[PDB]
Amino acid sequence: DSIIHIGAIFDESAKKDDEVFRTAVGDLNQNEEILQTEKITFSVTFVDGNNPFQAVQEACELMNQGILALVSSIGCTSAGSLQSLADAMHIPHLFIQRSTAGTPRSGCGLTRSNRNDDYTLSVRPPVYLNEVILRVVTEYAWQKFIIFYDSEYDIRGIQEFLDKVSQQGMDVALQKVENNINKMITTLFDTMRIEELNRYRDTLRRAILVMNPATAKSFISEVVETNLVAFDCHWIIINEEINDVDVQELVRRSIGRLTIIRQTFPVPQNISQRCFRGNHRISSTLCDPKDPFAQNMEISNLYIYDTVLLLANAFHKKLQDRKWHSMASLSCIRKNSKPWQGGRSMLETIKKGGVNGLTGDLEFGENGGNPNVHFEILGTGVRKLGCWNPVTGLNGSLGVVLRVVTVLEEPFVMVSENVLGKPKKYQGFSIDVLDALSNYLGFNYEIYVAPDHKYGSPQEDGTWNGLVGELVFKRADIGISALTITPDRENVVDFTTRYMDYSVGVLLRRSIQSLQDLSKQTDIPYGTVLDSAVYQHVRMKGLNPSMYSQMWRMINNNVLESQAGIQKVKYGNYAFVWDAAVLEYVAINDPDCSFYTVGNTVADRGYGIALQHGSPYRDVFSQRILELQQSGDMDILKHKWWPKNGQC
Amino acid sequence: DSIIHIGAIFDESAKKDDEVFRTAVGDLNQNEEILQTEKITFSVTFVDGNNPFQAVQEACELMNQGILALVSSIGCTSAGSLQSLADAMHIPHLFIQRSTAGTPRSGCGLTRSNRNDDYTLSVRPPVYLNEVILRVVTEYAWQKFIIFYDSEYDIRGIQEFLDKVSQQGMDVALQKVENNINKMITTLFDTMRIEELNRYRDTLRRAILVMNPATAKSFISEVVETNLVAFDCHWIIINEEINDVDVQELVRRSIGRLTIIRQTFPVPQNISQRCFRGNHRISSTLCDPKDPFAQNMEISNLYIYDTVLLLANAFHKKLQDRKWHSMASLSCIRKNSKPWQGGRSMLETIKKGGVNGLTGDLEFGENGGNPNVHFEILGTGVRKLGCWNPVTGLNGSLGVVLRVVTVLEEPFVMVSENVLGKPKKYQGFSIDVLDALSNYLGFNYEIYVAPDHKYGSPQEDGTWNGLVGELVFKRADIGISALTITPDRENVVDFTTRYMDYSVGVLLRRSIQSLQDLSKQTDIPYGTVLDSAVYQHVRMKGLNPSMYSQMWRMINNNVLESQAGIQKVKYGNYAFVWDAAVLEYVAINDPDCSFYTVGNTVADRGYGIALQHGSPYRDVFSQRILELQQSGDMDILKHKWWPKNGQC
Repeated sequence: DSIIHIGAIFDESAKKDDEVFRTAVGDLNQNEEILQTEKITFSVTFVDGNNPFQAVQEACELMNQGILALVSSIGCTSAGSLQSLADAMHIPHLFIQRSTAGTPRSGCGLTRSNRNDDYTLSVRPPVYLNEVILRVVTEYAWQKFIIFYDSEYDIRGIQEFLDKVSQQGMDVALQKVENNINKMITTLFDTMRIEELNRYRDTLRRAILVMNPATAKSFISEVVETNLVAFDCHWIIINEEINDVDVQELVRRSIGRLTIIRQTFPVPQNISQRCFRGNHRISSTLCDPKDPFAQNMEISNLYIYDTVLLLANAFHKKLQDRKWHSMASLSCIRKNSKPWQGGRSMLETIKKGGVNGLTGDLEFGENGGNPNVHFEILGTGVRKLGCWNPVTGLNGSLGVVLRVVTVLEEPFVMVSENVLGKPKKYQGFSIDVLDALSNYLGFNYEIYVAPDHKYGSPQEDGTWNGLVGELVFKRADIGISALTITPDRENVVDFTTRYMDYSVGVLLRRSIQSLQDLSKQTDIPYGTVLDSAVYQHVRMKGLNPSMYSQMWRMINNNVLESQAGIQKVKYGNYAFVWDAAVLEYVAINDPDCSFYTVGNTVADRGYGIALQHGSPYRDVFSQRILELQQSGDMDILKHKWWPKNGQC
Repeated sequence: DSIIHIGAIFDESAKKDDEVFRTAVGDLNQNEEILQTEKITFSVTFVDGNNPFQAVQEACELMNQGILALVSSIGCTSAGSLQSLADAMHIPHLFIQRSTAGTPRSGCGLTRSNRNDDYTLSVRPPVYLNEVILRVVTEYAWQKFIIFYDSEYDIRGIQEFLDKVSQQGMDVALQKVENNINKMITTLFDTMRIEELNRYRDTLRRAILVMNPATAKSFISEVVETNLVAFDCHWIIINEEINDVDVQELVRRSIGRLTIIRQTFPVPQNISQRCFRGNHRISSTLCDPKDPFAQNMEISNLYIYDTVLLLANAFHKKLQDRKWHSMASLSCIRKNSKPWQGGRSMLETIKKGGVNGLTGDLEFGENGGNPNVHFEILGTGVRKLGCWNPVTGLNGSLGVVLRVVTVLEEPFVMVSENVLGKPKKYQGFSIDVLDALSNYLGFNYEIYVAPDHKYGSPQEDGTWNGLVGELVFKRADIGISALTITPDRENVVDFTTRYMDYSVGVLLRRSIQSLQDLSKQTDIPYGTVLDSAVYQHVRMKGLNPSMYSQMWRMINNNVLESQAGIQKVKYGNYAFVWDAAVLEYVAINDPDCSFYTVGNTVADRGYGIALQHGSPYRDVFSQRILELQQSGDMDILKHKWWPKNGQC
């Protein structure tokens, strides 16, 4: 004989809320401490969340069955109808808001009729998206950015945030991400001229993604493939429901800096205390983070569980104090439709209840809404940067001299000053990268050139020469130059991150437009320094498995050493293969502007900073090189010596 | 015996929809051509638009009464419940959307369950606000603007427009106008620094008001009083329901350029054809634009009228073809709830109906929505600039030599060049205003100075001297100088618009901060040119009814003529009263930067352009002077000679 019967109305896509609803029911019927001798029965109905009248009709049939409370897991479309019906029939309505397809939640904005008592309790906490996103952009001190939302977001969710940022003078644009992304980026190309397009690419340097993880994944991958974003972009993704499978896929798909903000549930750490809240035992499928279901649980599943646990404890108190109110068979829209007599007392019991659950500590304020909410902050691998909750706000914030061996190369390392009676000064891109590390890390340095001016080749003795050899023999601490990171060099010295990509380019005389064009004509013969790295590099590619075979066939007579190639293209018919960045500087700073550079191969290797093997600074230097890249300052220093302004 | 019974559900603030509903009922019962022998009865219910369950419950009681169709005049809050209920009971639902407090309409975004037939007909046309506002900003070629909406607008109404403008690279900010405006502008002052504030004032030069006329009136008056906007601002107000009383109050309260876009109803012009649509006679209170009620009719009142007229014609056809379907007593949420058998045929009849009404031609498309909508475009007095409708789109778009007499005055009219063997050239602010008129109007001119260098004083003979006298004797056509518009001069010559305000200022030597400070101390004695205009002007104010009395008491010994005042302040203790704009130029272009100017009285009179009495160009010249003011180009020319950059 059942005296406890609860109601459930579910949107059709809430199958997981039903499964956890039933399992929470079974778990409480096994708990002998709560409702020791009385069983809980239920009536579950699935309805179309887009039909508020269907939701009412099926809710009345549950009330006609006779229930103590109505739990609904449905969207804001039918929440207005279920909130006002509950007030009319005096049935406690534990409302769990579901967003469509995992999109970010927006407050229902219900402006519900306050003439009558509010019989609806919002189990889920308030949507603080505008508050959290405001703290993040204030910490990062953003001033111009664009906010993306998918086709399912309710932008009134940011109607306060758009006012706060407009009070603070920020250039904030919005933009819906269509359900057809490939067409959308393709569409942008037609509307905007080439001159206009750069502003969009520049704006996307700081963007905020308010969208479900699915569109977050596709939209990040789509822009990266179309190279609208670069290694300096900083995107913020915020959504309440973003599981770890999405986090790894977002980080794997994205370049640059990415900040993720999602809701977290403060739950015990111990393995024993993970499936126990006091003496209550939880089914392993929901509390064990090593079970596949628990990892695939929706956030709504957690609040469905803690709802039933709170209902049982609200029922347990009412029986103990002997103030119980039996269910009634209520009728809607009848001549004698009468409210549930015991609704008002049942409501006051539930509203003052509190439980420990999967969501954490569930409780209700005086307004009838759950006040507990916690967001974690992730950042790029990926790691936790801090916490946020609406009570504590934001938590977790978001010179020794070293021997430097160089090799002269314009514009990386050059002699800027050499006046009789003064110490030798240097300048260049490699020097500027060294100064930024010296300026931030707070180390000083003394720079000397390799005795033979060589980058370094392995000798038969087993001792390296050139710049690398100096670091082998501990004659220097750091090696700064146009040094490409090679496997051989990594064996003897330890490298940091690449601070720029090294490509093989060709110098032409004022018709060729690429190495491909270069590798198929014979009007202009071409070569590169004999037996040098670039000589071998074009050879090794040609020999083993479609231009490197036709490039090696030609160079293999037409070869030369050192600068002679630059002059050969100047006063002769010849295309010079060499480092593209060195050639690029040559063609830019040509006193007669007689050259242009093509090529720019896919960069197998890139420039690096070598330290003597086992250096304790490699890790920290790699950090600051990464930061200058992911902040764009490299693009400031690259423009100093490689300006595309138009001198030539 | 009644066989025609219709239903009505109204939001409580739809009293005017009920009154016109009943009067439309009486008007059709008098029409002997339509429903010749059968009367129409009705059941009207007023409900809270914020309670969708109350709307259903009271709708079921109307269906239980037995009705052929349900007309509802309510907001989108309860429209979802009434659209799906109608589909379930097969009751044709003529839905009229009401916005809250006259705020701009937004589409209900209902994503209504399409599994079943849609028994709801939207009597009101679709919301084309994003389309109309996009055409207006494209015509005006705006590139940076801010969009204001009141607390009642549903910004998803502009979710497409924000994407189109972001595709087009425009700097578009949004900003809700709080219901407390005085606090809001006061609040802005605290948040933003003085340097930041100018950007907001500069952005408001082009703003769009998407709000009800009430907040439009207060918000325009509030910014003008706080001088956040100036004579060059261009604001666009768009709303579907903006009656003429609002239009005149908006124009009276606003400065600058104002464009108003509102819905218009193409109705016959003739007095006879205003209250007749074929043989149908309309009550005078609704069709007569000279009746006070008809002028105070809501837009929803017009669609309530044409709804009943369409229902009667839909009923008239069904009786004539002998296909009628009698009403049924239907029950909601019952064991045997059954749909109205005759609903499907009644729906198809209504959907293919068409009537001439107050709204114009009412008809329905295949989607079940009214396709007819027309917007008019007003602009500043106020006049109609064009029309817009979604089918035709936008309609209505949005050198003889003259003798010029001048008077030398820096920096208005100055000799720029006077080299032996060349004609005399001139420069200055007054000249630049003349060149802009000569450049646009396409007239040429020859400039000569008044023989005596005088602006002009009335002689005893009755013949003016100076610059005015030349225009009296038709010796010149236009008078360009630092000429203030005086009543005496208006008597003999005709003036155009003021192209700048003339104020009385004081020159000080590097402590006084205003004429008020100036008019209360005696440490520094002060005067202005004897018996000149400024001498009299300070006198006349002092004599009749609090500083002009203390100013006249002092100057009344300390007076001087021409430049002597400037030198007196330079090499002596003395404050010089004179034209503030002439003094301002003097203090700016001081070779030793020894002066500053205070004062800037309220300008009773301002500079003007005089023409010989009865000139046919005064009107057109006044136009181009107005345009340069209301476009800001005067602020470009004023800065040429009065730059606040900081030379001194």
